Amino acid sequence: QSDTHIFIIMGASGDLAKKKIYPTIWWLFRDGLLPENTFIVGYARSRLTVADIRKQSEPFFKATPEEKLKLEDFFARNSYVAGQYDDAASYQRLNSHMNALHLGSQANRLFYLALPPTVYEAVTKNIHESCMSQIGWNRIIVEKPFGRDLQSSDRLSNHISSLFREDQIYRIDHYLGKEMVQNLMVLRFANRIFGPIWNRDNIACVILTFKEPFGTEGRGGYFDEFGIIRDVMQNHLLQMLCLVAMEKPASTNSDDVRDEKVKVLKCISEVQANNVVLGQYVGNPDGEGEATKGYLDDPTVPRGSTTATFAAVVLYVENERWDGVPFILRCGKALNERKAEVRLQFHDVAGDIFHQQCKRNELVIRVQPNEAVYTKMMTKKPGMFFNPEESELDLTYGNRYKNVKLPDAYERLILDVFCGSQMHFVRSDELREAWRIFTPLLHQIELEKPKPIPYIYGSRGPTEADELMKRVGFQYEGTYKWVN
Amino acid sequence: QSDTHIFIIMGASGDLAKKKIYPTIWWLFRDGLLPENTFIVGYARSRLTVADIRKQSEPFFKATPEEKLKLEDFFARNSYVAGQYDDAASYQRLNSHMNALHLGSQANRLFYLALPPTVYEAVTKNIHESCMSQIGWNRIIVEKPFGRDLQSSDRLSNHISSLFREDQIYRIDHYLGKEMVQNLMVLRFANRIFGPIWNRDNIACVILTFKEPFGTEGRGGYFDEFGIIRDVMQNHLLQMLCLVAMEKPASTNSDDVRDEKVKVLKCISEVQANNVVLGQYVGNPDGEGEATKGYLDDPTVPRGSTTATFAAVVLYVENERWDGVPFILRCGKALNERKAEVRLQFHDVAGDIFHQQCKRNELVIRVQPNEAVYTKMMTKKPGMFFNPEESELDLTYGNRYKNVKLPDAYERLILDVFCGSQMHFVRSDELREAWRIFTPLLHQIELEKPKPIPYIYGSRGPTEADELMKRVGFQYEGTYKWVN
Ligand SMILES: NC(=O)c1ccc[n+]([C@@H]2O[C@H](COP(=O)([O-])OP(=O)(O)OC[C@H]3O[C@@H](n4cnc5c(N)ncnc54)[C@H](OP(=O)(O)O)[C@@H]3O)[C@@H](O)[C@H]2O)c1
Ligand SMILES: NC(=O)c1ccc[n+]([C@@H]2O[C@H](COP(=O)([O-])OP(=O)(O)OC[C@H]3O[C@@H](n4cnc5c(N)ncnc54)[C@H](OP(=O)(O)O)[C@@H]3O)[C@@H](O)[C@H]2O)c1
Repeated sequence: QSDTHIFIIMGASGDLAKKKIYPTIWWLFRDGLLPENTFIVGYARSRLTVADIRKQSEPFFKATPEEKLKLEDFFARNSYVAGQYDDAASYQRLNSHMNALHLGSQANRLFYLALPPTVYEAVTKNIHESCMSQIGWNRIIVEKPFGRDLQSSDRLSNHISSLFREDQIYRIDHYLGKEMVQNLMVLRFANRIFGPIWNRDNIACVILTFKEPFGTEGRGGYFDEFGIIRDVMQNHLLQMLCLVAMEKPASTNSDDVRDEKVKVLKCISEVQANNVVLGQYVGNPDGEGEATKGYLDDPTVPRGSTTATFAAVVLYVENERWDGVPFILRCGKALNERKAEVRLQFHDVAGDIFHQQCKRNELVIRVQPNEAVYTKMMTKKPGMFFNPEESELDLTYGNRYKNVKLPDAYERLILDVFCGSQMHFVRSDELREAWRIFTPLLHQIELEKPKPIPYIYGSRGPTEADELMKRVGFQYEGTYKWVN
Repeated sequence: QSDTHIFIIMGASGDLAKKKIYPTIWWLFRDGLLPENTFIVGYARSRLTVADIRKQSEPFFKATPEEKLKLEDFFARNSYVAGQYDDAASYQRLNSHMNALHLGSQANRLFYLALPPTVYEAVTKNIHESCMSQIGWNRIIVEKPFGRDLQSSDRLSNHISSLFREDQIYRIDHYLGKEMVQNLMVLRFANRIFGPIWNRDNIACVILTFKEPFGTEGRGGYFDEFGIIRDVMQNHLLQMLCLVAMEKPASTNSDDVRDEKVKVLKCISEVQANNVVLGQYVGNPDGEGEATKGYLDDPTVPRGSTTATFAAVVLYVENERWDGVPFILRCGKALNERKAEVRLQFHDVAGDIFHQQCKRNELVIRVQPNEAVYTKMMTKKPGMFFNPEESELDLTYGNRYKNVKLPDAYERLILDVFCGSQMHFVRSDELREAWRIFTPLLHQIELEKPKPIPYIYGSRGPTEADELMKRVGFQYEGTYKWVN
């Protein structure tokens, strides 16, 4: 558009703004993806100047000697306004400043809330009362945490919704912005090969995985407040579940897609402790650097802490497509690898004519690292053999899509907020559903404080997780050898 | 087994025996696949000796300096008997010779008929009356041609069946012996991912392909007698159709599999000339060697010959699984490439939510060259794109199964004849069905002698073939770019 656009970084002083948001909008700017008439305004308490932000931020850019773009053009379109987060005059200074930009009164306004959540109500209120364009649209971008249980999430959401329409709320889950997570819809609904099999007649279980090989790395005090399931499971993994489980939406329109995701969530009952295994990492006596230290060997972590760093959990979607099909959600810190992944384990072929030599098919979408889709499969053993054996059909983006830059999540999503696309952004009802499922578990843990199961830095986590997966009907072999 | 085995090469003097069969049984011998107590007897008119066969044949072996195996051991187990193909005494000499081998009277007998078909009745009769073990099994291996129309195929089959049980008849189609052709059953019936889609609700058409880039190469007189459809279409391609179309058999047992193949064939009506395009190659004025010469520029080919070197033909299987689904059979000589292939083109996804940007899925099993299975597919365009585009999931045996020797068809099949496995061998009823489908077409051509459509050496054949495929509902794009 020819419309002017104002991207306000609320909290421009802090680390997220310095190392993520300023770089991200830079890169968007750099690549000709923003509107031409775009201005960046930072707002934080410190008495900063555009020079002080350039010095903070441009070591985090792709600083290249082609920097006319960077040359003030990007920074010339930057300004800064100092201000307190619940001082009304401050927001008049801000609004007034925005107004004095080129067509500032007309411009579309996009407020990035790069702030801690203890200030989200104040900032939000103040924006509403004093800083809203009266002509252009007004969009707010909010980061996790969105509450820490139902009731607290409800507080925040009822506040925001009183001030802003759903039209205006862009809650980011950086997961919706990943290449492979966006691909799920295309994989499923642009292809007949998948789809007729995408149901309980064919699938024995869905595994949704998120693994990190690093522990907590000095920041354990921060993590200890919420733990792994609040961290990763109620947001990222449950999102993947939704995209997997979704009925086909009426259209790609943002709210036809999101009302399929909530629809699924509504068929999932509160998770019971029968279906949970919790883990906390201890260090490896035979390890290297950080890997020697357990969760409790952070001096930032309170002594006797019970917080879990690993959780496997089994959910069920009580509907026609999925009745009975366990959805295993599996995540953790200080594990054997970095990986996030969707796997379908299909049922045994009916009426076996090979002689218990078949192995269940699997469909694997590996979100990270090394973006790949493959199906684990049966072929006839190459050569003089009459036997089936395990093989696969592969799409690996590394090799096929060799010269294709994949954007970072924040590049994609922030672009979506300019283009007005809420598809990849957690809706209010979605967020309620998410909290409903996990809240009574969460409180059970807070109350009764169960000892999580010990596992070694770099292991696959507690063995009890595997027994849970096996008990709901996952089958692990030993037999699938991959090469290349 | 410890049982003695006698492999008789009827026609040991000729080129097939010299360059295929002697080498093939050698290689089997060499690799420890035959029984220990195996003897090879050659039978032909010429007054030859084992020395004369060694000199003929061992340039066609993998002559390696590890040749104890070759050292007479292989040749020490060779003998030769001269004889006429309908002289009774000759078959007494032969039978008597077999008898004087170690446990020759007990031994299992396996007669390879490496002879021209003008002698198949004589040889067969003579074997039956004078050369059958009375203790061990007796198996005959017969090569195409099996007749040239129904009535002629019936003659031969009624002859053979009067003498031999079906138990005893191993009609070779070297196609059933290829790696990928054997794989079809495993691909289909060892995997849930395929299979629920393996039907008319999901498939728009099946393409069965067999292409050669060489013309006729001086041997056109031989080819001119039968033409392309007798050559390739009624055997190899119709076999692939059967393996594709087959209901799931009750067991891998040889005759539960073959009675699925005939079952399909029985739902296919005689092909009409509406559904046929015929081609004959002319040479390329802008070509290289042989490729400059048209079919008629062989002096071996009779002037004004009408024989077709290319044929596309559309068949239908009138049953529950396949009603309406065209099965396009496409083959030819002097084409753009060597290839044999199975392709399923799936229907459009129902209720499109992308915007006519989807392309039909395809499942490709490439039998030769470069044994591969892949599915052509839709993924989201990598990067900042919301669009689907064409991609694929690949199994390429070249890369995955890098160090795996694939045997030649004749190695596999002849081994099957020792192990007593008829699965990969054309049954009598099958062969009747095959002739029924094509015979009235064949005779129509013999009678009315239509001018085949000209196409250039190295082209994809006549463009009218593409119009036929498009008219029955194949859709070709232009858009699928593969790399690697
Ligand atoms: N080009 C490519 O991208 C490509 C294609 C095909 C295969 N590969 C590689 O080949 C390897 C094997 O493939 P795969 O992971 O799909 O097959 P796999 O080894 O069969 O993994 C199956 C799953 O079993 C789980 N599991 C449950 N109970 C288990 C137990 N008791 N013991 C062990 N594992 C148990 C594993 O958890 P974990 O997640 O904790 O292991 C894993 O998710 C991987 O490293 C993969 O990256 C790469
Ligand atoms: N690793 C691997 O093995 C691997 C994997 C994927 C792709 N590839 C390669 O990628 C290339 C493209 O793949 P593909 O052949 O499956 O896709 P394609 O180019 O879409 O071929 C589709 C089919 O369209 C037929 N056709 C019908 N009407 C046509 C018309 N008017 N113009 C052109 N073609 C028409 C072609 O006949 P023809 O058979 O005469 O061409 C062919 O069978 C191939 O060379 C393939 O070997 C290799």
